[PDB]
Amino acid sequence: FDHCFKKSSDGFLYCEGTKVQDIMETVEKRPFYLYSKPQITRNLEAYKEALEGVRSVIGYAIKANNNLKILEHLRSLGCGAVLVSGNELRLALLAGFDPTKCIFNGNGKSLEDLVLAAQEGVFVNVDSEFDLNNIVEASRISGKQVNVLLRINPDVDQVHPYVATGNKNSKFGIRNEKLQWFLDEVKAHPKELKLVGAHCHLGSTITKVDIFRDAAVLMIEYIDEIRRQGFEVSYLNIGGGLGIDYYHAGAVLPTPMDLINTVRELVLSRDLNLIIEPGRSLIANTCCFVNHVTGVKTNGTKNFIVIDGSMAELIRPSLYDAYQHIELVSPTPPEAEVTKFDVVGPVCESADFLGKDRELPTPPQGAGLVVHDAGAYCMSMASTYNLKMRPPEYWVEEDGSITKIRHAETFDDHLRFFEGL
Amino acid sequence: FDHCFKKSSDGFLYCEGTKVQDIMETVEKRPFYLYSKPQITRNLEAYKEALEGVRSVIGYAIKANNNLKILEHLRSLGCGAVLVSGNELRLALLAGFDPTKCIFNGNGKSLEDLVLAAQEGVFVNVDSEFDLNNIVEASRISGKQVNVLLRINPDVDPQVHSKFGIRNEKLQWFLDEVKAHPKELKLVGAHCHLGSTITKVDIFRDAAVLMIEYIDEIRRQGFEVSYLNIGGGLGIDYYHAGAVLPTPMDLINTVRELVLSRDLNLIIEPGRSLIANTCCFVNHVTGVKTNGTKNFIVIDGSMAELIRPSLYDAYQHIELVSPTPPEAEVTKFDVVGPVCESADFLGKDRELPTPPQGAGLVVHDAGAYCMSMASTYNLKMRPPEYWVEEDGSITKIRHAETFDDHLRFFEGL
Ligand SMILES: Cc1ncc(COP(=O)(O)O)c(C[NH2+]CCCC[C@H](N)C(=O)O)c1O
Repeated sequence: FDHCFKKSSDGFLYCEGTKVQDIMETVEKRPFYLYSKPQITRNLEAYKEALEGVRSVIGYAIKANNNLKILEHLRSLGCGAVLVSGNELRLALLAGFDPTKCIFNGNGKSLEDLVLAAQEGVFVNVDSEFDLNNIVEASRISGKQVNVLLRINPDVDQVHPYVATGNKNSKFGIRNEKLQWFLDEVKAHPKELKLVGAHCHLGSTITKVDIFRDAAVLMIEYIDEIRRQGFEVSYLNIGGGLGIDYYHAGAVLPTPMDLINTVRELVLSRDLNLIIEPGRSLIANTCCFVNHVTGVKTNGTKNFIVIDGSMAELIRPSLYDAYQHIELVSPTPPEAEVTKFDVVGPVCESADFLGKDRELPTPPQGAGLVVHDAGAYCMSMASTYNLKMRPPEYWVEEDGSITKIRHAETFDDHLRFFEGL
Repeated sequence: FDHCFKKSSDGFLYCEGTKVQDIMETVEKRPFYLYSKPQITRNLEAYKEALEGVRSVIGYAIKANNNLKILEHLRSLGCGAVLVSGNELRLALLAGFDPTKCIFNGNGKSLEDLVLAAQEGVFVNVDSEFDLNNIVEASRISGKQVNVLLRINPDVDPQVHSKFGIRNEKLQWFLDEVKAHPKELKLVGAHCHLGSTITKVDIFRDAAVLMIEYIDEIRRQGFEVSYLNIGGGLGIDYYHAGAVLPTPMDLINTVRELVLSRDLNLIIEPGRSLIANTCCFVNHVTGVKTNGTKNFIVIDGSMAELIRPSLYDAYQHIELVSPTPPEAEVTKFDVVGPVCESADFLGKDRELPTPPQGAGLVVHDAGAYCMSMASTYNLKMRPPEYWVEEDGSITKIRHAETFDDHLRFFEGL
């Protein structure tokens, strides 16, 4: 297993060379998210090495994790920013992203947000007829021409239905039979639009690189037709959606190299800039959600590890029936009875669980427990549900040092919303 | 059909005689949750009326909605508070709630939260052996006796695996463990939780009948038991199909005479039934698109402000706020937000007229487990909250979250 979070022979969990027990003891006894900064570097360098010889933008999907320190680090390594909202663009500019490496996607881009997009000069995809009319009005208000990409549905349908974005009947991209309508409209707005490319995103947790190859071939047919109607196209955006190993049992998964190798010769043969939009595959595997065990109990013949963390800070398992690996931070006295636990949070409800049916040694009270691979769509999807206030974030750097990269939310951060009313 | 949000003859949606269209013009052009403060009042008065002549606590789940102004209004009317965390307890005390009308539930009550619970004189429902030991240690740290209730398990489990019952083997152990800790624990009653949505009043009656036999035996064994906490909500008509639903009167009519015969104080938990149908999530239509077989109304609101339909497969009624132009196509729509995954939907297969851009659209019955679960996914910052008063006036009960709120987490880091 290649992974930044490793259980020594001793039975201690480490993040790089630092013992998680040790960090747990130097921080507030409430849940926290812990990152390896080095694993962030390693994840980008795999894509950068994969894209050698291809003119390319690596678009970090900011939706996956919006920690300002993490954006600042990805941006220093030459990363681009993919953006689904105006606040995401705003954060991308404070992080110091180059606007000509930013791409603004979405199926409901507001006029106020398209105006910011236009004045800053970012790429803007085109998802619908109403989107186009909005991007046109945005250009008028901003007085800047807008580099657009047609987001096109390739009609390519094997992934959780809540993260399937390329399929027939998703809310994403234009109709295929209506491509000509978009090309005619763009040519009718030479002041306001400059068509520079085609965009697709197929979904998330994809583990089958064939679907990227089959997609890229359909996208090159459309770029070839667009080029022949006299449009100057520089860019193909195949998006993100590359999966990672959530199961921690040595599974061999498609690398960034495997993914680029499927479209390398087709892209090079058309002298296209490739835009990739990885979120999960850049950030997910760099991070544990660190909990304390509260107690252990039994309803009839299921068994329960009750932890301080919950669906408030980490909703992915409940929301998608997703597996994230669970294991203890410190070694157990070996007279404990290894049996099958459901791992649940302090909220009394059936959706408040972080994993089901997990063979583990019975933990003592106050024992560290982690959920692995919680760098993506975990903190970013977090609520204050049951007033479990959002956790702090720490990372481990090259030198073995521990730095807080996000203040913990307090109960006072809830009262701020009612001051003076 | 009967509701605080009604379409009139003029084809406009009203909230206690105020047009939602005129409210939308007063507030910022972004999604917002809108409540009828009077429907909150009616819903509570219905329980209060059903509980008259019965010693009782109407226990409101702060879990379902933790707006301070709404907590203070429910407290002003004699409402109790059901708590699942330290912070919810801190907030019940701020909102002026009576600690003799607070109960603290949960499978993971931290030691530190129980200390606060013990200092403040709130009831504690006991979940497990590790919960009891936690409670005793909370007593020794606080220096305060903790009033506790023991679990009773009814017949509800659809799964199928001393003088009580085959499903209540451990209760005697719990009584003896409580008797062994007199300075630290005082048993004051018995709790149990039924299905999330009670449809049949008979399931309440039967749970009550069972727990009264247990409390009789608990009283025979030398304990001073005063309280019966039967947690369970009545159903909400989420389809506005005008269905058959039992009223609070019908429910409490089933236990009234047995509870009076024993002089028990009945703690009911109607949190959902109290706030759910008082509230609309109000949106602006961004635009209408189509992909193959499906049509979409795209709104400004999202799974970031309202995850319930995505997370629980949940139907909530949707309709436009104002009349449509005559030419507008009536046709099936999914209603979706702008967040970049297919989980971001508020409703599916909804026969609506085709809204113009900027048109008001509501998701109904967004009172419970909606704002309380809001996130900042896609940095969609959390919406402000408004209510209509008795007089028809519009008052803000929560400030909108701003981007600088996200930025404050990184200050000096
Ligand atoms: C247009 C667009 N580009 C890139 C991405 C990033 O995808 P990934 O992180 O590389 O997989 C997206 C993302 N979209 C939706 C996926 C939701 C995931 C869900 N919260 C989960 O399973 O946790 C995109 O839309």
